[PDB]
Amino acid sequence: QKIGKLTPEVHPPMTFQKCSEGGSCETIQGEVVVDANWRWVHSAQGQNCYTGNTWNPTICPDDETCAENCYLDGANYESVYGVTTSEDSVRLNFVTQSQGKNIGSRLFLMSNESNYQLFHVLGQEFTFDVDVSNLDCGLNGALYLVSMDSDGGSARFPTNEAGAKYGTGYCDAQCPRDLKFISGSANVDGWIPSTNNPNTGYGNLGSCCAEMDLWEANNMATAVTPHPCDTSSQSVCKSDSCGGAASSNRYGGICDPDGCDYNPYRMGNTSFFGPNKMIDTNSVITVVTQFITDDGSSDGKLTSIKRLYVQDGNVISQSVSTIDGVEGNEVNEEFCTNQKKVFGDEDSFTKHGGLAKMGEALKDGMVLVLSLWDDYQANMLWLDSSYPTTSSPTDPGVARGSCPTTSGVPSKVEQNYPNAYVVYSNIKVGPIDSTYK
Ligand SMILES: *[C@@H]1O[C@H](CO)[C@@H](O)[C@H](O)[C@H]1NC(C)=O
Repeated sequence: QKIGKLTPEVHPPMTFQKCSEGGSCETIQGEVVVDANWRWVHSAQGQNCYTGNTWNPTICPDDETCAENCYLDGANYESVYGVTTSEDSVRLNFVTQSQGKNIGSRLFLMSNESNYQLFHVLGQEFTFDVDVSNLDCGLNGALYLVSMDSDGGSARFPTNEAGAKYGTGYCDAQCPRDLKFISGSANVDGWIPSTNNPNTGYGNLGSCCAEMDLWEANNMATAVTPHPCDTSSQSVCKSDSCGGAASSNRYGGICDPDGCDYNPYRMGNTSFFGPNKMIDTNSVITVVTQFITDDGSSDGKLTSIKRLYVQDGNVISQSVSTIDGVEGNEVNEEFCTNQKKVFGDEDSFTKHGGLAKMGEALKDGMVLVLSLWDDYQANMLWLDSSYPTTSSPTDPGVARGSCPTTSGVPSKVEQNYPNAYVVYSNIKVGPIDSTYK
């Protein structure tokens, strides 16, 4: 993609920490940018190349014809995207009405005005605060990590003039093919619109990389879920060999679309997480995620992922599983293989290399992604309700949270909770036990 400057591209700033020593963690001046797929992509003078769920064929009859003609512009962060930042905090609003309707956002955390901050968390801990008290069911405030190129994949593909500064180069473990630009190219060929999402279609190119979902949550539920791939770093896949949750053939690619997920509710403890629960979603939460390596080293093999929360002067560790026979409260090889078995779920995790392969991704730095969105594909029922709905709520793995099966319908959540928002803050990356104090 080429760059247009009808509106200047000004990143909202946000500080985070690196705890090199203990221990009074020291600041760093980051800045956040929005995924380019949320941006306006217009001709020279001056119409849209892409509208809703499709490309304009007079401007874009193919990848290069399209890419030659199309420009990516600045984002009005507060006005159109409901995105604002202050000190060490960032706010994402669900529905924003300007002169046009926007829904959610996906943001990336930079060091500079040209580079995504890479986080090397292996043998470390990543810690953050978050406010999910304003979210509700059918909504997902995700904070996660993906093996994106630090420069947005501008070096590796010459046709990408925009780079990280304009939020380019996204990938995750779904090998999404709804991205407008992938590996420099415009993703025009074989475009089909999605059957029920008006903001999305699917092209021949998908964008694959390892993804560690530290946090996918609303006030009714949460889940931490590593997704390894065969090729960890950015890779292009083609057509349905991309796999991903977004197709029928989700297990047909190089990435794990399902993950080894830990949902406190799904592992049987339904009093642990919710409004007025042990972990109170009406109050701010500190969430701690430690990545234990083979020999306690930032270059060792990843053996387990641990979860502590800090709320009201209580370091509370992750609720223990209560399902026979899935013991413990931490995602490790033992846990994941058992989890997948007792729940009759396809163990794509182990097939795509389990924790060892995730370790490889984390070893190379990863890019932090902050997002808010609703779910045309599955109505967020897999996060916060009974799933699949056909199944029995009493069968193990089925119940993920309290929400009714009738929740999560995109346009019903957009009418009921358009003003929902998530606030992430207080980001820190330092040695184990050296962030939460
Ligand atoms: C749920 O988890 C909390 C906090 O770990 C624990 O104190 C409580 O006893 C657990 N209860 C059940 C039923 O699992």
